[PDB]
Parts: sequence; C-alpha cells; structure tokens
Amino acid sequence: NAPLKEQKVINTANIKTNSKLDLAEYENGLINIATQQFDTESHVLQLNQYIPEKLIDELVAKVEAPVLTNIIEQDYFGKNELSLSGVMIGLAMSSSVSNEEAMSKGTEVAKQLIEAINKNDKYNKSPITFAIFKQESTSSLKNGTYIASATVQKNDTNLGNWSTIDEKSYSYPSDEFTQAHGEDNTKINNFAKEIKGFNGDFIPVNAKVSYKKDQMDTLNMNIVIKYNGKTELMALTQLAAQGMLDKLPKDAKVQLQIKSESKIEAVIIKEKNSDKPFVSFL
Amino acid sequence: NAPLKEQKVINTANIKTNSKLDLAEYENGLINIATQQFDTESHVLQLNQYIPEKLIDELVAKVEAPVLTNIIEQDYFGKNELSLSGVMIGLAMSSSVSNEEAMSKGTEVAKQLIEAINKNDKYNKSPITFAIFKQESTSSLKNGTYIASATVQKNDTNLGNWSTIDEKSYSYPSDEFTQAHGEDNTKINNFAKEIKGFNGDFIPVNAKVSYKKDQMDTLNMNIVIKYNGKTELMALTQLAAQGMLDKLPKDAKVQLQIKSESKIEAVIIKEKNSDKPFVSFL
Repeated sequence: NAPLKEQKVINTANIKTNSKLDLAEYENGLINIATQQFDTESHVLQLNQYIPEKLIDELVAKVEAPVLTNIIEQDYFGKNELSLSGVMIGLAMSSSVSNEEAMSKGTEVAKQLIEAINKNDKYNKSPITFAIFKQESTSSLKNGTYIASATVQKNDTNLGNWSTIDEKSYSYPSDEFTQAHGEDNTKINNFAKEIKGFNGDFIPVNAKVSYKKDQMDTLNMNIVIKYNGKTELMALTQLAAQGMLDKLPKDAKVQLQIKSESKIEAVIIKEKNSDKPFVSFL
Repeated sequence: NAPLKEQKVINTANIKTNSKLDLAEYENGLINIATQQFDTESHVLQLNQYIPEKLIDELVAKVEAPVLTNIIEQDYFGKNELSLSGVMIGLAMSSSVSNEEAMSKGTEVAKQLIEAINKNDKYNKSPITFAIFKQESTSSLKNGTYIASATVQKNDTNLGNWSTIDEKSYSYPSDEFTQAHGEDNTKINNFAKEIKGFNGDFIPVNAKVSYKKDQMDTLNMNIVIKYNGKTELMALTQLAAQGMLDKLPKDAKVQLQIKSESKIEAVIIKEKNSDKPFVSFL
C-alpha cells in the first residue's frame, strides 16, 4: 500500500460550464507563480495539506450553478529546519464568466479559505497566495491561463490587491523584442523563412511572444494570405507545422492562425510540450 | 470566429469509474505510437475526422456501467499530394478493469469503429491503429499508459493481434543498461551521489528505466533505508527532489519510492514535464 494522491480534481463544475480542465497549465502555472514570490530553489512541495476535502466539495461540487470549478493547494516547506514557507492556491474559474466575475468570485472564495486554513492548528500562519486560473471552454483551441494573484501576509488575514501575473510580452517584429531576445528573434526569422517555400515569395509573420522567468512561454503567430483552395492551404499547414518543430522551442506553446479575406481559415497548434502540432480548419 | 476544437473529451465515464483523464499522456502517447508505425516526419495531423460525435457519445456517455471512458482520433495526412496515410485511435480504459478486460472491451469497441469509419465516404481505406490507454485511478500517483496496439491493414476490416507498445526497458544498475545508455547511467549515478549527503554513507538506488524512441521516458526508483522519524525523512525528500531537477532529464517521468520496514514511507514525483516535484507521505 503506497501513499495516495492527496490532490484530486472535480469534473462536475467543468461539465456544467463546458470548461477544459487543462491540468498541466493549472498545476504548472501555479508552480511558476511560487518561484516569482520566493527562491523556491530549496523548498519541498506537498499538496493539499490544510484545506479540508469536504470544504472543497462544498465550494466546488455542491453549487448548482458554479463559477469556481476547482481548488488546488500547493504547500512549500523550506528553512532552522524544514517547515512551511507559503501556501499557493489555484482557483479555477469557468469559461463563461468575465475576468472581473472571475475576480469577484475569487475574493469571495479566498476569504472562506483564509478562514478555514487558519482554524487548522498545524498551519504556521505562512503567507497565502491565491491565483486565478481563467478557463477556456471545451470547443476553444486556447489553453486556460493565470490572470491574477493576491496574497495574504504572514500572520495576517486580509487579502491583498489582485495583481498581474509577472509576464513580459512582445510584438514581432519590433526593435524592443530584437534587443531583448535576439537569439529567439532569429529563431522566428528562421521559422518565417521556412514558409517562404510556399515560391520564394516573402510571407510577413506577426506575433505576440510572452515570457515567464525569461524563457519563451507562448508564441501566437498570424499570417494573412490569399486563398487558393484547401489543397494549397494544406501544403502550407504542413510546411508551417514542420517549421514549428524544426525552429521553435518545444517547451513553448505555439499557435499560428492563417487568415484571409477577414476570416481565420486554419489554426496550427503545438501545445506546451507536444510531440507534434495539430491543424484545425474552419 | 476561429475554427473550433473538433476533439472534445467526455468526463462522465471518468467520474463513474474514478479514473484520471491524464490528457497529456493520452494524446502524446498516441502520437508516439504513430511515429513507430511510419515516418510521421512529413505528415499533417488533424483530429477526429471520421468518427461521428453521436457515436462516441453512444459508446462512451450513454453506457450506465462504462469501461471505455474516451475515444480520441488522430488522422495523419502525407504523400503525389497530401491525403490520408493512417488513423490512430486512443481508447481510454477504466482504472477498475484488468488489462485483459481492457483488451476485451478494446476488441468490441474497435469492430464498431472500423464499421463506422468505412461508411464515411471521405475515408480512403487507410490503415487504422487502435491503441489502449490503461487509466490509473484518481487516488493513484501513477499516470495512465499505453498497453497494447492493434492495426487494420490498408483496404481491409479485420483487426490484428494486440501488440506490445515498442518500449525497451532496463534495470539499474545493470551491465546491459550501462552499455546501452552510458551517459544516462552516469546521470543516475550522479543523482545517487546527491542523496549520499543524507553523512556521506552510500545509499543504493534501484530503478526501472524505460525508453521510447531511444530517449528516457520514465524512471522508477526505489530506496530502502532506516526510519528515523518524519523530520529526517523530510530533509531526505528535499535532497532527492532537488537532485531529480539537477541531474535527471526534465522530459522524463521520474518517481522515487522511499521504503523502510516493509512500507512505502514517501513518494517523490516529477511528472513528464513538471516545473517541480511533489512529495506524498504515507
């Protein structure tokens, strides 16, 4: 008999709201926020130590018309000898609500958790950081993402301001991006040179490129071309798909929308770590 | 209006059977099987082109006591000009059944899909490969995994033998492993040297190491030590956790069970691509 997974996810609220779990993003994004807040280097990570299961059930699974769809708890222990340093809580917010309604629900939910985490006598009054995971819906190609964090100070109970997720973003091409991340800019330039094959004619590529902890996180590219049927557009999606694998960091989320005549005609997606990109047509 | 995700996952059968989705593994594992079967290099990947949604609903969501919990369809197009080369179908099998009951259900389900995929006139009679994703349950630390594949030949309908997933496995330490993967063996040796810090005394590490397409896939390690309380075991989990990050490939699943006195006392897990490992105690 081996110790059990102490962090379980509910699927009910996701069904009711047609929201993707996106577990990888929901877990990992929260780990990233932790490393922002302190030098996580040393700490040992444990899951779900202080919030009662019945309470999570209460707040997630027993609501007829839910907005909150999950709660995950990440507890970090560091040092005179290993004890608790901070708690991170990922609150999953449904695809149907706005970012503001997500924040509103966020405040409500967090007050209740602060209250409960403090009644647990094992808890050493460490800072608590709530982060909002804004979910995308089951028919959307985009992944859910973290949109705000708020923290409670050590030995306190009042929740801080909702704060932006540390993320620097860039436009491509831009002088700013080029000086900030030359070698990556060169990679995208190389990418663009691959699709040029679709008779040597240059094809302008536009992009938003965001970074978390200085490495490329997500790369959203757009191209606008003239529609010559599906056959042509297929050949182009293969040239582009391959070029994402050959030229772009595998640990980044890459998206390419192919537009024409005020329409998105195809989208290529290589998710955070995906062995191979997939194509969807309009 | 952007094209939609055409591959949606059901959560109902997973609820009923207390089974983890493990979406990353379920998708990516199937991509890996594809690359085994052909030089996927060129091909363009599209999702869910031939199986009707209503049929998936029928086979997954309408069964009172399900064994099959999802069906995903991956369609590969390659070349005189881009058309279909092969279909890959991942069948999700519940945590409660045995591998044999999974295969049994597998055969049943596949016959029905072969029948349906052939009625779709757009389908060019390409080979179809069914693979079984054997799910772990919601309270298990292990990830679901692919356990068998069976293929239907081009222009045919009869299902082939269930076949092992191409995966070479090794024991550590062993002479075999050392000659097959020296540099990786050195990495594990380095890992072991890190936990030696827990006063310079050697600690034997045992492992199973599996590979898919020649790179380390999963690394299951065991150590058996003497129990000196939780405080000591914590310090050791931090030394080990850090050592997984410092010394072991991030694109591998790493697990370390710490045993003592015929008991698994703690388990450290760094999932396929995890920013940081987590610890569970008995």
